[PDB]
Amino acid sequence: GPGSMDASTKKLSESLKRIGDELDSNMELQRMIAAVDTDSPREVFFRVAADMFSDGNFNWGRVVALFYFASKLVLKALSTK
Amino acid sequence: GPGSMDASTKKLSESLKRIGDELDSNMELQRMIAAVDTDSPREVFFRVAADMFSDGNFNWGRVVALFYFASKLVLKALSTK
Repeated sequence: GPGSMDASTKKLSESLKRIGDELDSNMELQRMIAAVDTDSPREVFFRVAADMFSDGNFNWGRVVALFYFASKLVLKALSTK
Repeated sequence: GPGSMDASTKKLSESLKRIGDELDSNMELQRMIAAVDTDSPREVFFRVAADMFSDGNFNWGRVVALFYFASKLVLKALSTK
């Protein structure tokens, strides 16, 4: 926890670290995403992925955004057998 | 959004689509990273990447920002033609 040698580099890292934590701490996304129908979690997710690939949209650094989203849905269902 | 039937599912997907695209529009963030001293930009990145692996910690949703930033920073500097 307590450590500081490159206060200028640590400062940039601090701002980015908060964005990552806030991304996961975004209660609005947690509830909206938590509302994904429980009788077909794979179908609702297949629609998001299918529409993204169907329109030919593939921006950079967005595929990884899908990895956390896909990671959260599979783990959420894996922790609630 | 040409063609639709489950506007509730498409709207949820739209939120995820807007988070990735809207972030790409955050010019302020781009300016902060663009301030990395020209003296070998990989040096300031090595400081953050080294610390992330140095303590053995890996918070969920941090790697996404590291791949999005590391991948976006290397291609940006590699696109010098």
